[PDB]
Parts: sequence; C-alpha cells; structure tokens
Amino acid sequence: AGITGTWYNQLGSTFIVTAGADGALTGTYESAVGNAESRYVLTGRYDSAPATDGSGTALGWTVAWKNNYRNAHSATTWSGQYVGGAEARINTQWLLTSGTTEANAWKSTLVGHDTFTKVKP
Amino acid sequence: EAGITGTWYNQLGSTFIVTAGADGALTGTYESAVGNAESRYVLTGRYDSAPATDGSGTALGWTVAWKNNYRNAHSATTWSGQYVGGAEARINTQWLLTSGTTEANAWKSTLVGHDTFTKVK
Amino acid sequence: AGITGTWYNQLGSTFIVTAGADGALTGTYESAVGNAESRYVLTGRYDSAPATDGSGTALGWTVAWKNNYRNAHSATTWSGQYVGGAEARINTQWLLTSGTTEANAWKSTLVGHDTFTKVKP
Amino acid sequence: EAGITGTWYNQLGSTFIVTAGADGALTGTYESAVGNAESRYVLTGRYDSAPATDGSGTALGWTVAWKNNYRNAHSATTWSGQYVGGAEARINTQWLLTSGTTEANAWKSTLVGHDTFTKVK
Ligand SMILES: NC(=O)c1coc(CN(Cc2ccc3c(c2)OCO3)C(=O)c2coc(CN(Cc3ccc4c(c3)OCO4)C(=O)c3coc(CCl)n3)n2)n1
Ligand SMILES: NC(=O)c1coc(CN(Cc2ccc3c(c2)OCO3)C(=O)c2coc(CN(Cc3ccc4c(c3)OCO4)C(=O)c3coc(CCl)n3)n2)n1
Ligand SMILES: CCCCCCCCC(=O)CCCO
Ligand SMILES: CCCCCCCCC(=O)CCCO
Repeated sequence: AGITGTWYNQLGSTFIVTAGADGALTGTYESAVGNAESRYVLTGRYDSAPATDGSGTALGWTVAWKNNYRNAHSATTWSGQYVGGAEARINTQWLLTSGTTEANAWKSTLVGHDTFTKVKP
Repeated sequence: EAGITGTWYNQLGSTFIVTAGADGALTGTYESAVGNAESRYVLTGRYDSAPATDGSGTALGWTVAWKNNYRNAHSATTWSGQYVGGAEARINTQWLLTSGTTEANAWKSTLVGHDTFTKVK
Repeated sequence: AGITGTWYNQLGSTFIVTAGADGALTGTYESAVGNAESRYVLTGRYDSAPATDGSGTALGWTVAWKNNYRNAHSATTWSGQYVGGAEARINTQWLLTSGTTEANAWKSTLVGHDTFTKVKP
Repeated sequence: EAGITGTWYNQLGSTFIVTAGADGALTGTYESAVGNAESRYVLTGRYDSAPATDGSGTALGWTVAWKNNYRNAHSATTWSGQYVGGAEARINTQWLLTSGTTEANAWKSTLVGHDTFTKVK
C-alpha cells in the first residue's frame, strides 16, 4: 500500500494524506466526527527513497491549529517513521507549541507520542 | 507574513530560507551545518497566520526530510516553535530528528534538541 | 497495591522499585534476564499525596548507565505518571543524554516513551 | 564529584543545590523561579561517576516531585543532561514536566524544555 491514505489514532483523530513521489506530504488533520470546524491543513515531508534493509520510512508533518472557524494560536509537529506491511503503522513523537508571552515561554511546548494505523476505530 | 519571511540562521550555523504564505503555509529550503547533510533541502510547514496581538509569539512548525539530489540520511527533522517579532526577530524552537530504523532499534530512533534562529536583516 | 513493586516494559526491561512514604523512589533497573552486568541503580521522586479527583500520580526517575561492569557514559530520565487499579501502569516519556564533546552536543539526547506494568512478559 | 557539587542557577533564576556522591548519587534541593512552586523541594538523581577523560561532558539526570510542606502541584520534572567542566562550568539540560492527569487529558500531561545551569563560584 503506502503512506497515502486515511490514518487514525486511538484518541479521536483522523488524518488524510497524500504522499507525493518526491517527498511531499499534504493533507487534512481532523476529529473522528470530521466536521468542518475540526479540519486543519497538514503539510510535511517524508523520505521518498528509504533504505532497503527493513528500516522504517522517516517522515514529519505540521498542523497549525487555525482554520476558518477556530484559532488555538498553536502548532503541532509529528516526527516519526512509517512501517509498511499488513498492518501499516506510523509511529510518532510530537511537539505542540503555543504562542506565548516571554513570561510563559518556558511552558510553551507539550511533548507526546502517537501511533496511527489505517484501521477505523 | 513579512515577519517570518526571510533568511534565518541558527546557533550551529545552519541556514533556513522561508516564505510565509497568506494561507498559513511555510515553504523554503534548509541547509544544515550538522549531521548527515549537504547542500539545500526542501522544507514545508505551517504557521498561525492570525496570531494574537498581545505580545505573544506566533506558533509555527516545519519539517525537513534529509533527502535531496546529493544525499539521503533516511531521517527527518521537525521544528516546533514560535516566532517572536520586533527589532531582534527570533524563532525559538524544539526539534525532533527521527531516523528510519528496524523495529529492534526503534526505541533509539529519535533525537531531541533546541535551536534559536536569528533573522538576517 | 501501589508504585512499590516489580515493573516491566514490552522491550526487555525490568525495574524493581520502593516508593517511600514521603516521595522517594529507590531501586534497580535491569534487563529481562536480570544478570548482574545489566543491573543499574535507579533513584527518583513521586507525588506522595496525589489529587483525589481520579488523576494519575506524577513521578520521575534517573538511571546513569554505569555499574561495576560497564559504563555507557550516559543517563536516562523517565518522567510520567502512575495510574492505579486492576492493571496498574506507569506511562512515561524519557530522555537519554550521552556525555559528548561540544561538537556532538547537538545530537546528545534521545527521546522516547515507554509504558510499564507489573505483568511479567 | 567536586565539579558537580555546589550551587547552580538556571536562565530563569531557579536555584539547584547538589552534592555528587562517590557512588554516582545526586542529592540536594531545588527552588523554581517558575511554575506552581514555592520554597525548596527535594531532588535526587544520578551521574556518571567515572566519565570519559576526552573532553566529553559527564552525563547526569535528576528529578523533582513538586510537593513540599508548603505546596503540591501534582507534577514532577526530570532534567537529563551533561555537566561540562572547566573555568566556565555548566550543566546543559533538557527537561520533562509531567502533571498527574485524568486518562482523557493524558495526551497533554507533559511539557518539554531546556535549561542551562551555571555554577556559582
Ligand atoms: N478541535 C479543534 O478544532 C482543535 C483546534 O486545535 C486543536 C488541537 N487539538 C488536537 C490535537 C490532535 C493531535 C495532537 C495534538 C492536538 O497535539 C498533539 O497531537 C486539541 O486541542 C485536542 C483536544 O483533545 C485532543 C485529543 N484528541 C482527540 C481530538 C479532539 C478534537 C480534535 C482532534 C482530536 O483533531 C482536531 O480536533 C487526540 O486525538 C489527541 C491529542 O493528542 C494526541 C496525540 Cl497523543 N491525540 N486534542 N483541536
Ligand atoms: N545492557 C546494559 O548493560 C546497558 C548499559 O546501558 C544501557 C542502556 N540501555 C538500556 C535502556 C533501557 C531503557 C531505556 C533506555 C536505555 O533509555 C530509554 O529507556 C541500552 O543501551 C539498550 C539497548 O537496547 C535497549 C532496549 N531495551 C531492552 C534492554 C536491553 C538491555 C538492558 C536493558 C533493556 O536494561 C538494561 O540492560 C529496552 O528495554 C528499552 C530501551 O528503551 C526503552 C524505552 Cl522505549 N526500552 N536498551 N544498557
Ligand atoms: C546523525 C546524522 C543525521 C542528521 C541529518 C541532518 C539533521 C540536522 C538536524 O536535525 C539538526 C538539528 C539541529 O539544528
Ligand atoms: C504549571 C505549573 C507547574 C510547575 C511546577 C514547577 C515546575 C518548574 C519546572 O519544571 C521548571 C522547568 C524550567 O526550569
């Protein structure tokens, strides 16, 4: 199959992505219900010629949490790897930075991890 | 927009050339002074195109997959941070560098760090 | 039950910890086989009076990877929360810093996540 | 040993008083200039007691659970980093601040950042 497709986490997120031949990732990141107000633009990059030794495919993407409905003044980046096969998976670590004053900059960034599969919950 | 658009350097001597689009897109090229990297790489990301007008920074993020026509490190870095405008413009970030690995080495796939970018002119 | 006990991850780690009444965490971190050469001292802290609203118990600990047999010139810290109940769990994020030269300091720190339970694999 | 032992301050004005034991223990107190914190808190950690003698830093880590006799923030911070000796002694760290949360808010339990500690005298 491949990176292109509809992916889901176990917490209520869905993202739809196209992986371009030369490394582009473009798509939408949304809630499980998928209403317009919860949909945000996603853009990133992936290694379009991964190693031929069984290693995963490195990738990353960003979502700024602003759309035509809402603005959280924040952005998340996910850095991870795609692993193909019967149950394709994208394993990531992420950073969510909020726009803050200088006084609050020390606590501007959340960190976490998330795994996505193409299985709809 | 104009605030983010331009040439930036980090504390290691890396170069980031970016254009901030009216729709929240970040596009440009990145040249790393460190790691398994040579020449320029494509970058893509997102920023908050309508930040708060309260002295808060502008949230943003971008990705570089470390493949270009000259080298392939089978890895990708995401930078998550905020742009702080004014006379002394800076982009303060935290980053995640993920390498494609086998499943047994996935626990040690990701490096974390922090870069401060200073705007040229 | 509680934090005190023998915990395991899904990758071949085991740790034995005592949680003191006033917040101390003290124990041993080792491989699944548990031979002397893979055993390292663990020390940390936990919140000894967690919130009474269903929230997890915050904690953290460190292992420096030096014992009487080996020295990797590195140290890992785990930051997370303990969640009690029938299948007690400790959910963590971790940072593994290696001692490096100044030239390699940018790539000194790995990041990851791990979950532990009291179930022996 | 003597290199690490002493009083340190970070870029935010926080105070770290530590004793490095011959067995690799770090013990002391921490006073934070930021966050839900007041007065001194116990800290415990570990360091590499036999670092490489090649100009590399000394790996270390420590934890503070944000409970003392005056306040309880139901959170814990771990710092992972390296001590760089000489006339200009520094401890360069990355940290993870985890708060106890309900399961629904666990995704946003952990903040990440970086602190530089400078040794007094
Ligand atoms: N609803 C908006 O309009 C909007 C505007 O801004 C944001 C930012 N967010 C989404 C978000 C997803 C993923 C991330 C992130 C942030 O940062 C880190 O990764 C949240 O405030 C949020 C609140 O509750 C959760 C939890 N959840 C379910 C969910 C609810 C609403 C969503 C949504 C997902 O997608 C858009 O809408 C996750 O799936 C979850 C959170 O984090 C992880 C990985 Cl561990 N999974 N998220 N939402
Ligand atoms: N063997 C030593 O004598 C010695 C000296 O120094 C170290 C450092 N290590 C252990 C380690 C555990 C846990 C961590 C860590 C590092 O940093 C982050 O968390 C590794 O080099 C390592 C190599 O392979 C793995 C994977 N694995 C199995 C394992 C093998 C040997 C062990 C061991 C565990 O325990 C001691 O011995 C994990 O369980 C694993 C790694 O990471 C995660 C969380 Cl995702 N799980 N680890 N080993
Ligand atoms: C170990 C070699 C792989 C690295 C390829 C280039 C990555 C550069 C990077 O992420 C820099 C982060 C600090 O600015
Ligand atoms: C939001 C309030 C909770 C914080 C309690 C104190 C934490 C201090 C901390 O980790 C500082 C990290 C930067 O030096």
